[PDB]
Amino acid sequence: PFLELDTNLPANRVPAGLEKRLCAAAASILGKPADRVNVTVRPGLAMALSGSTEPCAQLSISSIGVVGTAEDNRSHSAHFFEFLTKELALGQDRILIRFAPLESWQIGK
Amino acid sequence: PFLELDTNLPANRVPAGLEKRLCAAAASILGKPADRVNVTVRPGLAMALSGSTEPCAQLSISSIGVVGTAEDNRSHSAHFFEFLTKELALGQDRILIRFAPLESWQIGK
Amino acid sequence: PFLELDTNLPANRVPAGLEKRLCAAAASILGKPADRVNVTVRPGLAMALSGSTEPCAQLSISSIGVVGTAEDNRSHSAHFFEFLTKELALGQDRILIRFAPLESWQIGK
Repeated sequence: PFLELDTNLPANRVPAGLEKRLCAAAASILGKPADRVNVTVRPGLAMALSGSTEPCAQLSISSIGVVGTAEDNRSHSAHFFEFLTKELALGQDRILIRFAPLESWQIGK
Repeated sequence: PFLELDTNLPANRVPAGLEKRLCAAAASILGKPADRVNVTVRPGLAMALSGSTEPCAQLSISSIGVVGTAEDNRSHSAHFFEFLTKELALGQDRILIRFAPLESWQIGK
Repeated sequence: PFLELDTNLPANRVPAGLEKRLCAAAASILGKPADRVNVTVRPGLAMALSGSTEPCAQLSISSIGVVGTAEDNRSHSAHFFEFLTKELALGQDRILIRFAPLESWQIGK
């Protein structure tokens, strides 16, 4: 799976190594080997979340599989909220997680 | 819905509060409560649009619903072109709007 | 089609004009007119790819068509790996290409 985190927090307020710790958390939360987890963090953006420009973050989670995922995605989301509220010092109401489809992916040889 | 705007305009040429005014415009254009509208602006990127590196912007609009949306999406697109050409001082030919699917989204509690 | 390249390479290590040369390469590789090719490059991000924070890049390729694309997407991916390894001085194992769906897109008038 692929995690993409956009935030309007300034770069200096996003913890160093967030991408490493979020990768490890995702591996544990999603029950996937770390070598199948991808994380991208984009800070310093201009953002409105739920109509408000207060500090916030958007997390996209992309993957090929769709069938039967709704319930597990709710469970996973709750743990990512726990993780991100602590790391980013953001209230859970200022974090939104969305699930997006992929057709395929390939690592280079 | 979720709006994501990438542009190769330098940060200092993207208006302050664009994300707030685009959020309000989206609420009005899409006929959705502002608390369901999300906007992310990513400036200063390196971009080619329709084969050209002149100043440009890409707007992605993501949402769960797909059925019956083609005609309304054309109407909405025209108003977002109006809004963005004024705000960014870009010709409408240098703005591209694309519509992408989501499976679900959740706000934290 | 729409190419979006995220990388944790610093901005000064991403070649100037990468978006122009990647646009031309995509036109040739995909067999599409350059005026239908779009490229966005986002550098300086914090990233983990396949569980590792070593230098890396993610390329997303989005398009409306899905039917019958798996084999051609494998061919195209291999050429984009060739192109990006040279431009970015990254091993092919540090580049991941993913294919995502679009419902529609519109250029402004």
